Amino acid sequence: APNQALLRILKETEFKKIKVLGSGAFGTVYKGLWIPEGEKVKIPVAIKELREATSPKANKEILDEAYVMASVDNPHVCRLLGICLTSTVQLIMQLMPFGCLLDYVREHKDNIGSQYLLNWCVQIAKGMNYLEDRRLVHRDLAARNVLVKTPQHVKITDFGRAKLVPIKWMALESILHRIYTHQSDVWSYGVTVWELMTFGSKPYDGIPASEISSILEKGERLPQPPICTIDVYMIMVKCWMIDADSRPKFRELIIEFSKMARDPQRYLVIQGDESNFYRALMDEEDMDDVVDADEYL
Ligand SMILES: O=C(Nc1cccc(Oc2ccc(Nc3ncnc4ccn(CCOCCO)c34)cc2Cl)c1)NC1CCCCC1
Repeated sequence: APNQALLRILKETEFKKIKVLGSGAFGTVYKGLWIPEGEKVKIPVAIKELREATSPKANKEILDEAYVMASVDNPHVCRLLGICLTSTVQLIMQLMPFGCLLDYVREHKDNIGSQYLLNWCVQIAKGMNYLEDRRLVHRDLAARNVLVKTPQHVKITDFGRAKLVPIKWMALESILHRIYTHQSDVWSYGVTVWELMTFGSKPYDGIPASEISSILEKGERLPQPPICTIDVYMIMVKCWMIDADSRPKFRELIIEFSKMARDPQRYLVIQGDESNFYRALMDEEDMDDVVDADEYL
């Protein structure tokens, strides 16, 4: 019953980190180029440099986690290309050339049609469903954690620890009791959808973060986006039910949004219905022999 995922273990001098992209709970993400030695190719990558393990046991478990990442294989979830076994271990993935979905929707709010919005809702759901099938809880699904490979193709990234705060994305039970499950991921998925449908509005803006639990327990939720019919909005609301087992399963969300993506005009009302990150690749870097990690592998 074998697992023949290939783990590449690479020296860091085969990479040039161009710039920092961001930081999170487990360390720092760079934009870089993989230039495998004795070749004529520069491959666009992201490199996450993990902070130092605080104990021998936790250092070991970085490798268990990398074991899990290298076996993740779905078109809508990021895929480990390799690691560098420096004292602080580096994770190498393919660069998604359009950056994160949150920035993409904000910039292009006048040029995104119902078809694209609904499709992304589908693909993200396919990615979460895959992660559920693998028993992996994401814990931080939000639009900033969805990446745009092409406008027609998005991936979930930065999923949580395999073996175990964004308050305004968290299920009620996660806020109160620190319970994270696939059904709490469904809650966050609903918020991610709301972000997309508002072209990147900040959820519960103005409401302090320390009032969120109280607001939720009292029955308040994110308001209907202007472009949403009550049909799409009801799917969101169902993800935000206090009873976790009453929420849609991701596999149901794949179906619902796929149905809607047949007649997107029925479901989203956008006028004239019928990347800053990309441009930085065009400008802020040497671009001679660049080639996708698709072509090379
Ligand atoms: O660390 C993990 N898990 C984990 C799981 C998956 C990925 C992952 O690493 C990455 C995460 C995010 C990104 N980013 C991007 N990738 C690609 N193209 C772009 C373009 C803009 N970005 C930046 C915007 O990305 C949005 C997210 O910030 C990109 C890159 C990498 Cl390599 C770490 N588990 C630890 C648990 C505790 C013990 C140690 C392991």
